[PDB]
This record gives sequence, structure tokens and C-alpha cells, in this order.
Amino acid sequence: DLNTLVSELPEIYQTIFGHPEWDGDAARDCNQRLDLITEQYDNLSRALGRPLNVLDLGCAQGFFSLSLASKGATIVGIDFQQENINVCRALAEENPDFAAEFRVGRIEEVIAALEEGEFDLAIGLSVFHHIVHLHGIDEVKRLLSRLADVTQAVILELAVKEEPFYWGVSQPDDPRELIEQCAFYRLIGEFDTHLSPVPRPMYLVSNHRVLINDFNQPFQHWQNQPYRSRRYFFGEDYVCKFFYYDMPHGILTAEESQRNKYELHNEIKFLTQPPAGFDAPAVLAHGENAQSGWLVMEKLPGRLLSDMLAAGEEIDREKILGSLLRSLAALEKQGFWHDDVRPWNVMVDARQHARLIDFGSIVTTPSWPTNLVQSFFVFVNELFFNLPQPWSNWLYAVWQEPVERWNFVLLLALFEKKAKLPSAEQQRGATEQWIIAQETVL
Amino acid sequence: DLNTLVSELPEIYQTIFGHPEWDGDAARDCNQRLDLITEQYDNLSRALGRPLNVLDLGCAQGFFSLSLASKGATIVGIDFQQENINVCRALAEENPDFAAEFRVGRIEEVIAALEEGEFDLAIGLSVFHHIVHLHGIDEVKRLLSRLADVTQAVILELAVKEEPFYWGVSQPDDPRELIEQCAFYRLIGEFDTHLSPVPRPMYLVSNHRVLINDFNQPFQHWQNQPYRSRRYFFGEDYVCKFFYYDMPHGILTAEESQRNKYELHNEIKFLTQPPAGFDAPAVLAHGENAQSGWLVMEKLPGRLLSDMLAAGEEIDREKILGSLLRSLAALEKQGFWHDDVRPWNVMVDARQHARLIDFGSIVTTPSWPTNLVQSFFVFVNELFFNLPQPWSNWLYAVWQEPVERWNFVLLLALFEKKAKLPSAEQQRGATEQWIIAQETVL
Amino acid sequence: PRELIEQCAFYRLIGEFDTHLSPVPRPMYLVSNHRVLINDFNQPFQHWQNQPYRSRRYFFGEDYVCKFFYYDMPHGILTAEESQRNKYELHNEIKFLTQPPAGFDAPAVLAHGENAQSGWLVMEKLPGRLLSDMLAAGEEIDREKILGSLLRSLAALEKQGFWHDDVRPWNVMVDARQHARLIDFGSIVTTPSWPTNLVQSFFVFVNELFFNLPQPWSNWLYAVWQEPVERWNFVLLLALFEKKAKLPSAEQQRGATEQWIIAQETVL
Ligand SMILES: C[S@@+](CC[C@H](N)C(=O)[O-])C[C@H]1O[C@@H](n2cnc3c(N)ncnc32)[C@H](O)[C@@H]1O
Ligand SMILES: C[S@@+](CC[C@H](N)C(=O)[O-])C[C@H]1O[C@@H](n2cnc3c(N)ncnc32)[C@H](O)[C@@H]1O
Ligand SMILES: [Cl-]
Ligand SMILES: [Cl-]
Repeated sequence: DLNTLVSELPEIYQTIFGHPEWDGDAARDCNQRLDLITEQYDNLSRALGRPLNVLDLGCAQGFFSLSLASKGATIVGIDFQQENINVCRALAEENPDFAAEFRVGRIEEVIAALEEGEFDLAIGLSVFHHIVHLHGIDEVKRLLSRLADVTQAVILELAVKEEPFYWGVSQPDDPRELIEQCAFYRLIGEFDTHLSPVPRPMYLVSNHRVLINDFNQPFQHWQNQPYRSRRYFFGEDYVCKFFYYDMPHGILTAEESQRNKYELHNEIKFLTQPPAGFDAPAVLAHGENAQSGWLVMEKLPGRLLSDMLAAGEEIDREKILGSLLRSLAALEKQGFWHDDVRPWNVMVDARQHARLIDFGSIVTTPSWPTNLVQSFFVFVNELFFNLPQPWSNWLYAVWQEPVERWNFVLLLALFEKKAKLPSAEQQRGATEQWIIAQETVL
Repeated sequence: DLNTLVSELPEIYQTIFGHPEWDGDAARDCNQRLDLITEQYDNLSRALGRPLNVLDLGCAQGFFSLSLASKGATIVGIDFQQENINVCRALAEENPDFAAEFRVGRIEEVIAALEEGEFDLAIGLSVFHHIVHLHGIDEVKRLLSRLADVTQAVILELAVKEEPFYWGVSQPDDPRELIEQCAFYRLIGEFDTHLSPVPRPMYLVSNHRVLINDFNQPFQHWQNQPYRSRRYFFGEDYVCKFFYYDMPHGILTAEESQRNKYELHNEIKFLTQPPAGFDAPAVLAHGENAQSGWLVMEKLPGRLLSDMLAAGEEIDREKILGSLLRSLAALEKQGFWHDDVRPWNVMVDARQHARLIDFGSIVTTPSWPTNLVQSFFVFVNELFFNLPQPWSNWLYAVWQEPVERWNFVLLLALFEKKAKLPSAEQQRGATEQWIIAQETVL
Repeated sequence: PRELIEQCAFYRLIGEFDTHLSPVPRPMYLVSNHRVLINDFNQPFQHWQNQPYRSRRYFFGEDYVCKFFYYDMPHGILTAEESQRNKYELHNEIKFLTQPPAGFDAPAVLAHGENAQSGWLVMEKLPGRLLSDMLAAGEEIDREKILGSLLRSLAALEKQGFWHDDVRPWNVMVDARQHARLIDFGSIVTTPSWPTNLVQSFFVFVNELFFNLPQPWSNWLYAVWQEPVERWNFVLLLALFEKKAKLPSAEQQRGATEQWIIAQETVL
């Protein structure tokens, strides 16, 4: 009888599915986590076009497993306590059309035995801290990496060191240390455990998909360090830029988080409303919240200029500078400037034409834009002290201009006629050269 | 003043008896435990015919002690904190007609000093885990055995390892390990501690009485292993069979608990409504709940057959088999059969007449009852390969019968005429002998 | 060294090399979690299995199953006899399937090979579930159709001079229409009194598929037991099975032993 099986549970951790007579006894009601988990189930099931295979690690009394099997999922639940599995099975038998199997076993061994594709979704709620406590953080990171490797999505509720108990001392400084080796992760909620006032964060993690409520797609590769608070995911015709505002440990000062926030916000604003006369990459999706923000754009051909420079690839500096200057002059005509023109913000296509790819540093108002013209000289010099004729003549001509006349329209016009300009080396000069050379060091 | 004494309490653990101004401050309200404890007090006081002497171990602020003294109990409360005892005494003085004494002291030393008969009831609520933590499980088991030895009843609320605190690690795997050496125990409730979502079980324990709400009687001996989930208590004219459905540790699989449940349930059903033509032992009391079930029956004279066989006692196999077969044939005539006729289910009285004593295996419907007739041959053989004439002739005659004719009426009729039946050894036979001999091995 | 890799799905020893540090060579392994990588057959698989129903592994791809037997295993794992039996069964299975008897639909063979360490066989993938799984997972089964279909194929084998030494639930696959077929031919044999022992085990099979026999299955078995033993064979077993509804009622006879001998066998 169920009555007996429930009584022999060492703990009624969860609601007993279908049996509200024990709801008052359950340590956690599970309705809040279930609301969120079912939402994520539906998103992923919608994206894949079918009911999911779900793995429930440390499934306890089966509540999540049964609740998802109720919605048509095929589920396997694992727990190392016989009493828990006995209850799960008895509950499944009350619901014979549910495709639900349960097994006694250890999560460590199950994870090792998993095969990719066997399960679409795995859930591991409030169980990994037990594995951390016995086996350490590094083994748990590797288990979670494998779990992510073999599924499409993982949902974790993770206990945290701020919980007032003795086992908190063995926890990592931040729960994200268990998952940050995985490609994609997002905080999706925080839950009351009824053990203390400290809530546990729930994360959605994937090694194969961008999983954003509005955009759910496989990616084939990703990158953290461009050219660690920013991640880029590459899919067939998209790039997803994912910025963390909230990072663990020291990592971001207050100012840096706000700048991450500012840049991504500014980039969204610009790309959703780009200026006429400028071909901006197209925007497929975007959103922001307290922890992070994201932007999905059309994927552009070409390579990042800084990579090409580093990997000594052959470049046409004339075509790169011409194309870039043309776009900067067109921005300026619409009252837009870019505050940070550097090789890692520039992409060069197969025909050696260049374009900006980060619009975080775009600005709309201001003497000005004189400083930006100055840096652009450094850019130029780093792209190559190092300027042959007629690039040196171009820079010399600009320096002879009254400063109120420095702007990108002028920079472009002089660039286009640089072959006609007088020879700098024939003049006393000589300072423009030395100031930028010191700038280009500085 | 009471105000000062209460303030100097390191903790207001309990309601301050008579002083509801501190009820909001009390860690535990105590009303739920008190409701249950008073019920048990009344049962035992009713059974003994008088007010009880009660011992309250780790009595804290005296709530249980005073509440029972209010109902006419004579109480002694023990606690090792002076501040707690000061409050208890001040409260007792506000209630001068209560027969209540309080002493500072250690439970370990008090238990050692107890004399049998001094107290009828001892209560030890949420205190033994402190003794486990400092002295270990084995010393605590011995203290609890002595406590049970010297009282009529013990009520314990026991902390458990699932509680989230550091001291949980020192607790036994299951709280029943502290008490299972005692003769009689029953779970009577589970209580919220307000420290966590994990409740503490309350047990009623005795080394001298069966304490079931409907049946409250001394017993003079008891037994676990017949001939450990089943216990038998023997009193003057009764035997109480007590089956645990819920057992600690691995001990019972789900199927085994259900079979314990099934057998005891089936036995109750049969004995409360026995078939005409069959003398069944009489039923004095019975009940079942999630954890266990019990049945109190009239006590039958005689010895269990398997004991007599083991202790090589002299037996009359003719009279045993005759009497048993007669009762089996009468059952069968009423549409009843017994699925498990074995020596440990048979009792033999002084005149060598035998009867069944376990009706867990009784069944009412089904080719059949051919299998049961087959086992009965094994029974027969074990009661003695080993069959002399005319027992061998009896079995041979049965084997020559078409199988649709095998039943206990036939078995009995052939048994009664076995001296007239043809000699098996004069026939080719020979197989019935070898099949049962292999069965009787198997 | 295999302890570092045996958790991976597919592995094969491909050579052994002199290190010039000592006379002890180092093995080179080819390992994959995604493909069967056999020189003749190189294909993705989508799942794999070790324990059927650990020296044998099965890889499942879109229209194939690859059976991979280790003859050479680490540690204690295989005695000499067991390795040779792995070798024998896989060899025997290859021989049978590459040259199957007329009158028997055998799964088709896509690739195969053997060497010192292991042997492999890639076959067409058959629909259905393994009978022992269905029994374990209490799935609904039609014992009439399973036994009928299986007996028909066994009788046809026998007519071609072939028998199967090990008819058990884990060697039988049942399709959606409840028709059954053998899927392991390691235990096929060609010569021998006989095939009387095999007929006997088939009764156990029958009983485990359900002591436990209702009419007319019990009548069928009783009829077989009344036959002189030189007449026991699968053609007879099949013929009596097809007419079992007409056969006399066993419970009306003294019997009774055939029942008890198989019940003890079915324990044993
Ligand atoms: C704190 S409970 C969480 C239960 C459930 N996941 C939930 O949050 O509602 C941890 C569960 O995981 C199980 N567990 C802990 N370690 C395990 C392991 N190594 N393998 C399988 N189950 C494990 C326990 O038996 C227990 O049921
Ligand atoms: C957790 S409180 C339980 C109080 C009370 N029995 C109740 O549950 O309402 C434990 C009490 O036992 C007392 N105590 C602990 N160890 C003791 C010992 N060895 N001897 C006497 N009292 C003890 C403490 O002073 C404290 O008042
Ligand atoms: Cl966790
Ligand atoms: Cl306790």
C-alpha cells in the first residue's frame, strides 16, 4: 500500500503526486519549481517538435518526473534510496499510461553511463551539493559537463555556501563555478527551500543550444574571450552575443557590469533603429534582465581584423581603411560616431572590405570629434614610426588643418586624395609622427 | 520572580505552564505532543486503575510534568540545567496541590539509579540525541532498555539523522535502532520541531505490557524469530501477534511489507469470520495502520511442531497427520485451503492432536488444489526416501488417481484406509517416491 | 590499459609498438563514442548496449546492428573456455548467416571479421522487442502467436538439419504483430539420442513463458510425453501444437509426472 511506502520514507521531501493528503507533510511543495520547469519543458519540446525524454537525477518521490510524464514526457528517475524509488514506482502504477521508469542508483554512475541523444532534458535539483560534499568540486564540474554534453538542456537547482549549515563550508564560493565550464547558462529563478531564508538559484544550462525564451536554436560553436563576462554563440545564420552583468567572485566591478549593461543596451538601440546610409547587421532577437542581456544578430562573413593581424594573414590596408572610413563618414553625416575603432571591433570579408561589428561604443553627441580622429591615427599606425608615403602624407595633411575642421568626412576626403598630397618628409613636420608613435605605444 | 527566572533561561524551549505571555516566545508550543501524551497517560492509568507516577527526563521548563500533575499524576522532572529547574520549581509553587518534584541531574545517572516500580511512565522527548552525540548509540540503547525495564511504559520523541544539522551525522541510520531491543514498540505520532521541515517520530515502548489503544495488558514473555518483522507477546490467556509493515534499513522490500500486510489482514478476516466445521482460535482484538498491524488471539495449548522436531521430542505422526488432515478436509468442504502447511505453522497439544495456527496463507479460490496436495507430501516426508509402509502405500494410491481428483477430502479418505491399500514396494512405482524426495530437498 | 577506455562505447586494439625503452610494447587503441570503426564498415551509431537483456557489445545504427564480441578481455573476466565460446558462437553465427538454410528467413549480413582479440558481425536491424524484456517489463504478449511462429521456424530448421541449442527469451525477438524469431545463432548446430534434450528444454522455455500451464498447453505437453522418445523432434512438437485444442485433457489422466519434472526443470 502507498500509505506504508510513504511512511517508510526517511523524509517526505516532495509532494506525493496525486496524493494531497501528504502535502502538509512535504518539506517542499514543488509547485513553484514545477511551474518553471514545465515552461522550459514546453519551450524545448516546441523547438524539437516532439515530446521529450527526460532524466530526473535524485528524483526523490517522483514529483517532477510524474508531473512531466503527465504532460507526455518519457521519463527516467534515479535515486540512491530504495524507499524513494518504491514510492515512485507505486505512484507510476497508479498512472499506467505515464511513460515513467525509476531505478535505484548513484548519479555518478548513471552520468558515466549516459549516451548522447538518449535524453533531451536532464534535471538535477538540490542533489549535486551532496556529490560536492563527498567527491569535491572538480569531479562535479566534470559530471555536469558530461551531463550537458549528452543532453540538449540541463536544469539545475544548486545549494549555496550562504546556507547556514555545516555542509555549506564545502560548497564552492559561487554555484556558477560548477557550471561555467558549460557553454550556455542562464539563471531562470530562485527558490525558498524552507530550511532557511537563503534561496537556491535555478540555472538552465546547455552545451548544444541557445535557450532563450524567444530564441531556441542549436549552435555549432561558441567563444568566450573575444579575439570572460561575454560569450558568443555561432549557429547556421546567427551569432548570439551574451553579456553577463552579474558575474561571480571579484570578476566585474560595479562600473564594469554597468558598462556591459550600457554597451549591450546601446548596441540593441542602434541596431534596432539603424541610421540610413549605414548597413548594420540585422537583429533577430534580444532581451535583458538583472543578470545578463543577449542579442541575436545575422552572422556576417569574414574574419576579425585582429585575428588576421595576429595570424599574420595577408591584408589590403587600402581597402580596409577605405571601406571603414567610408562607413565612419556616413555615420558621422547621420550624427553617429564610434568611440572605440580597434582591430577587434572590425571584420574583414573575402574581398578585403571592412565593417564594424561592435556597436556598444556608438555615440550620438559630443571640441569634437577631434579625439576620435586622433585615435583613428593610432588604429592606422597599429594596422601597420610605421607609415609609408602616402599614408604619412595623409596624416600630415590632417595635422595642418585647424582642429575645428577635424572630422571623419575630412579624414575620408583626404584619404581618397592621399596620392596627390604633398610629401611629409619634405617638410619640417615632424611631430605628428612622434605624437602618434608615443600614442601608439600609449 | 518568575519574570526573572524565565529571562535567565538560556532558551524558552517550552510553553511556560500557566503563563501564556511567553507562548509567542516558546520554541515549541507543546500542545500537540501533550494531546497525545495525555491520551496515553489516560489509557495506562485506566489499565492500572490509578493515577501514575511519571518520570520526565530532560524536563526543560516543566510543561509536560506540570500538565500531567494537573491531571493528578505524581511527577518527577529531571534536567541538567539549573535555570530550567529553577523555573519548574517556581511554577510548581504556583500550583501547590500538584505532586511535582524537580531535580538538577544527568539522565545517565538518574536512569542508573531508578528502581523498578518507582515510576509507571517515563517520557523522554527530544533529549536522547544529546546523549547519543556525547556517549554513542550502544550506551543509549542500554539506558533505554533499563528505562523500559523499570517502568510500565516509555514515550520517546527521537531526533533523526535527516534533520539538517551537524549533529545529525552522529545519529543512527534509523531512530528505531535505539529501541528495537525493547520488547514492544509502536509509532504513535510525528511532530514539527520548528527547526526544520523534518519531523520527529514519537514512540510508545514497553518491556512489560502490550500497549494498544484497545488492548492494554501485561505480557510475561515475547518472541521475535518464530520457531524480525513479526513479534509475539504471550500473556495469561492471550497471544498478541504484532507485524511490522514499516521496518528500518533494508529489512523489508516493498513486496515483503505488502505480504506482511496481506497475511495479517487475511488472518484477521478469516478469524473474525471463520468457516463452520472448523475450530479457529478466538479473536480478542485487532487493528492495522501504516506502520504495522496486530492481532490478539486466545492462547492455545501445545507446542509448535517444528520445535518438537528440532528438539527431537516424541511425536505421534499418525495422530498429528490424522488431526491435521481432518481439519484440512473440513476447510476444503467450506471452500477454504491453506497455502503453506509447514511444521512452523502447526501446533501439537498434549494428546498429540494438531492444528494450524497461522492463517495468513488461507485462500478461497483457485487445476487445483493439486499443487497444495503435492506440498502436503513434502510436509509428510519432512515429518519423517523416508516413508515406511503404510504411509508409502497411501502416497502411491494418491499418485494413481487422475489429477482432477486430487484434493484434501481424498487425501483424508485414503489416509484413513491406508492399512488396507496395496503395497507400493510390490509395484513398479517408483517415481512418486523420487519426485517428492527431490521436492523435499527442493 | 583498457580500464582507461572501457567506459567508451567502441574500442579495438589496432596495433602494438616497440618503445625502445624496454621489451614491453604499448598497445594502440581506436576508440569512439559515435561510430563503429571497422576497416570494412565505418558508420555512426545512435545507441549501444553492453549487457544483453560484459564481453559482448551491440551497436545500433539506422538500419544495422553490430555485434562486437571480445575474445580477449582484461582482468579475470573470461576464462580460456569462455573466450573460446565467444569465439565459437560468433564464428558459428557468421557461418550460418552467410550461408543460411532455405526455408528460413535469417537476418542479412552486412559485414564481419574476426581477429585475435575480438570478432564482429554487422547485420540488418530487425523490428520488435526482445522477449525477455517484454516479460520483465510485464508487456502484453500473445503466447499462442509467439510459440506458433517460433515452432514453425524451428521445425523448418530441423527439416534442413539444423537445430538451436539455446532457445531462451533473451534469444527471441517479437515484432508488433506478435510473431517471434530467433536472433542469436551462436547456438545453432548441425548434427547430434537426439534432438530429445532440446525438446525437453523447449518445455521449460514454454513454462517460463508462462506448474503454470493451462489447458490446452498442458494437453500438448502430455501428448508429447506419451510419445516414444525416438519420435521427439520439432516437427512433432509443431504438429501437436497446431492440434492442441483437439488433444485429450491431461488432468483427466494419471499423468502426472511430466508436469512435475518440468516444474523441477524450470526451477533447475
Ligand atoms: C535533497 S533531495 C532532492 C530531491 C529532488 N531532486 C527535489 O529537489 O525535489 C536529494 C535526493 O537525491 C538522492 N541522491 C543523493 N545522492 C544521490 C546519488 N549519488 N545518486 C542517486 N541519488 C542520489 C537522494 O536520495 C534524495 O532523494
Ligand atoms: C531539546 S530539550 C527537550 C526538552 C523537553 N524534554 C521537550 O522536548 O519539550 C533537552 C532538555 O534536556 C536537558 N538535558 C540534556 N541532557 C541531559 C542530561 N544528560 N541529563 C538531564 N537533562 C538533560 C536539557 O537541559 C534540556 O532541557
Ligand atoms: Cl545542489
Ligand atoms: Cl531525541
